[PDB]
Amino acid sequence: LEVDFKKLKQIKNRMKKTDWLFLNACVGVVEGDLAAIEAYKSSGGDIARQLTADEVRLLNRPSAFDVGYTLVHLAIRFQRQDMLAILLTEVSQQAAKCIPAMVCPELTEQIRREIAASLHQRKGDFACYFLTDLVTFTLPADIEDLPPTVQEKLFDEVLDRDVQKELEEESPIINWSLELATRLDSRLYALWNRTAGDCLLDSVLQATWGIYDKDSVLRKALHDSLHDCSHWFYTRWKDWESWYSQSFGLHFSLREEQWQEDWAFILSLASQPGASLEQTHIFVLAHILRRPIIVYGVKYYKTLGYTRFQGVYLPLLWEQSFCWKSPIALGYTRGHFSALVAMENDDVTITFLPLVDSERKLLHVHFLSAQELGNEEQQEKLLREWLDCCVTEGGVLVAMQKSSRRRNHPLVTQMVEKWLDRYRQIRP
Ligand SMILES: [Cl-]
Repeated sequence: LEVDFKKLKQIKNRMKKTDWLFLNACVGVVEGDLAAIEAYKSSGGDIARQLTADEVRLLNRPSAFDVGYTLVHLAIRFQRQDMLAILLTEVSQQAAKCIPAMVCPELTEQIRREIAASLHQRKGDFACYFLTDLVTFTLPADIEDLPPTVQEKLFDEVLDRDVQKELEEESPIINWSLELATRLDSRLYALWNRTAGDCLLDSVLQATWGIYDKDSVLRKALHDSLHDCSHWFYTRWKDWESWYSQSFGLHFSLREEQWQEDWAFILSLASQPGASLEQTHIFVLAHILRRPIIVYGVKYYKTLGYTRFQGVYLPLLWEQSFCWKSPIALGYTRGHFSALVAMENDDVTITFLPLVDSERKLLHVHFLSAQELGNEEQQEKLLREWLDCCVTEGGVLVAMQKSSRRRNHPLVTQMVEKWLDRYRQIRP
């Protein structure tokens, strides 16, 4: 009760939002208020921040606070294990990883808002969600101007090096062509994302607006799309399932009554948070982005198991004229999706993405209705309707992903510039 009010007043004066968020969090951990600590966490504020004596004065809880205490110390002193785990994961990542969406949480929240505003549900008979902007992420060419040691640090902090090594060194999943990766400057980079599930959604957003799926906006759209378009996707799925077993030469069958339950479940997948999503979900996402999604993944991983994720996901249920030709690329390893992005040409950047594997075999086109199956001649013809394709000098069939500096989204540009500032200001 005995507070020097003059002193207090002077202190409060010099305080900004992030100070209040810090001090609120300090009380938060005393009190067991997880929102108070999440709120500080998502501000991007240093979880290592230590209480100053002024802050201790302002707080006025002798039993609880002292100069030098951090949130982590408060969390041990009181019994908040929950919080400790969040705190320590945050600290670990902050030191190993620094991606564009973490550099300025207010701006990434503006980006989220812009994506939400851009997202609508089609009226009429096919009530699928859809975006209204075409946005594609490329690493900035300015990276090449960094000092070598700074480049490696930047790559350590934005790439998933483990995923890169399995897609590129351990087997020829990506960058297997000298021509594409080097002569034509189309080397692909696997962006890191946290594995706490939802890698699919985080990956699509990273390939696209450069952020993760904050506050689950993309996910809810995906969920509501599947639910409100159930019968549309159900039919494509049923054939996709039969497609497979068709390939082992095995003649099977299910009772309509039973396709039903198997459908109801994958329907729950999008609602149950952090569960695993499968190819039907990639298919729906291609509709929501109004563009193709190419997935590169192992040819057969476990070999205890064959894989069926690799291939091309076309937004087949829209009119072609409704859809952009430019695709995004995702990499698939062991139950995990990664955004695969190229570096900008060092005007227009053209990234050449192969529509064949390293053995030059056409990638699979998923969810094709039997009325669409056909020769390799015919498949390729389909791919040419939906993508902007050409054949390299070396003979590789590729889809082109074209982007322009001019057409880049301004908030994305600002975020990428601020992320680069962190490396540009490093001496040496
Ligand atoms: Cl149904």
